[PDB]
Amino acid sequence: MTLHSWLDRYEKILASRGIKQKTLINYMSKIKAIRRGLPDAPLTTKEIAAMLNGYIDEGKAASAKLIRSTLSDAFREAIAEGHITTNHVAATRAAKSEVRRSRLTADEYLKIYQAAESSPCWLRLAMELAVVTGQRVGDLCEMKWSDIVDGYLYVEQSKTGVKIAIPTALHIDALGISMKETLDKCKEILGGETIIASTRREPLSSGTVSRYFMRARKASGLSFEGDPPTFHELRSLSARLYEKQISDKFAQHLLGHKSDTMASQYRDDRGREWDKIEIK
DNA sequence: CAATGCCAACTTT
DNA sequence: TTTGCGAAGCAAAAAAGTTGGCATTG
Repeated sequence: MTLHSWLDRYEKILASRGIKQKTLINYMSKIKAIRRGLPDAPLTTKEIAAMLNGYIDEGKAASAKLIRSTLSDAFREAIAEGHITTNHVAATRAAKSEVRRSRLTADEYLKIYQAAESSPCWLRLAMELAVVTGQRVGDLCEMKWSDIVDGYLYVEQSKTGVKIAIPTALHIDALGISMKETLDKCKEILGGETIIASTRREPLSSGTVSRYFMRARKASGLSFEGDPPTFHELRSLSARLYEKQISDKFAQHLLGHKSDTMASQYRDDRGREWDKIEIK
């Protein structure tokens, strides 16, 4: 067939698998990129690497590696239904990508927290909850008061299905955060069905929280190496503090893994220990 | 205005 | 992260999070 017409067949395939909405979207976007990037011909290995290197060229290595993967799978499916016989993607180079996002430190957190003094109250409250519970923003915006029962905040992580009970008697010492104290302030000051509500006592979207955290960051005027820290970085911050304040085991469970494997990268400092000397 | 949601195109977990 | 394939560790699969730009409405 033609690449395009086959991409259409491939996505209908993908539409199955049991994939979640967001996942499908991620895949669709990689397929849409392939379109713009390649002709409609039938059959190119160099034609393919031409596209990929075009991404690695402008520093979008992550995308390159993700596209390459999707292209290759589309090809294996084509070879299966018998349309092609060679996976000209296999003969291509798997691009190397390193996380550019820098980790956030306890001190940096305090500065962003102050800089957030110019933001709605839910921001700072969202920041405290994020660090004391080590949960993903996506879940934090789901927490309803009905989820708290007898000193425990029940959480069924959306991304993994993992189910955990977080004790409210919790608190982070290095930062002076008491979960019960934070929760109270959340009930009073915000007052919504969700523990994290908007100015209009309505449910917030992870996207917004992220975004306001980002504003406050710039507002703090802090400098970072590589891509700046984002709201998700509080998850890792949470882990790394709790590791020291309690134990690696504890931090693992709080974060929530299926594996029961204490591998974890949230515990990694990713160089923040090192102090790169300026040059005033 | 300013707070928010939505679509998109990237990067992370 | 989690799974997969091969049996130690990366590559790939699945499902987020990040944030600019446009549009909407208190």
